[PDB]
Amino acid sequence: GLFGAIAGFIENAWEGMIDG
Repeated sequence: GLFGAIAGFIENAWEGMIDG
């Protein structure tokens, strides 16, 4: 269930690493 929630974290783990 966590590994599936990561996707939700990508919104921060991504957008963050994207800085934009």
